[PDB]
Amino acid sequence: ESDSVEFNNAISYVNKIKTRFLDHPEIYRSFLEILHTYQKEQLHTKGRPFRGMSEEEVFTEVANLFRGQEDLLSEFGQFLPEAKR
Repeated sequence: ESDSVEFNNAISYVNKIKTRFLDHPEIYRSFLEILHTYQKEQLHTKGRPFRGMSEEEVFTEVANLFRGQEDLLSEFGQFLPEAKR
């Protein structure tokens, strides 16, 4: 992974977010907190052994984060476990 093509899809997604919410730094960060929280769910080392945040409720805040940016909400399906789709 010198050239991370899959990562570039992720980066384009993120860079676009950066720009699209360039005037609104909080939204960028609100999303980051979801993905950060999402990671604490995916790992077994977490606050409490429980299945916290399910993908659909994850997507809920993410869709809510970028309400109006359907592109981002659609590319998120590629950033997510594509194997499910």
